[PDB]
Amino acid sequence: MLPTAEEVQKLMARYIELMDVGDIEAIVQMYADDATVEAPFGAPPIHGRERIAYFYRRMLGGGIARATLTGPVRASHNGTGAMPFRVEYFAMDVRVEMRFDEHGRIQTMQAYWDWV
Repeated sequence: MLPTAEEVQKLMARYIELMDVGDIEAIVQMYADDATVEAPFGAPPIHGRERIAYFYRRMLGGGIARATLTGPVRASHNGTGAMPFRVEYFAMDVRVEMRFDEHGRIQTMQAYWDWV
């Protein structure tokens, strides 16, 4: 019932694809109704699709130039995966961990941030 390591690799690759073109609505679509986003990890957690959109509206909603992987997408056999990327508007480096539910949607996301 959980996404395979291969499905996780395609889901996380799709995430980067949409971040890089500033596709807010399609990113929010990847989240489960009651998902949690901890980005940056340590800041107040974001609960539910409406508030998670505010975060992507805040991150992409004035426009983005590019977002690109800086290493392999790593997937578990447990419906989770991890990938490092760099965003550009200005610049920031991000290490993201995602857990998927049995429907292929993001239940939880943690992003570790680094200043460029």
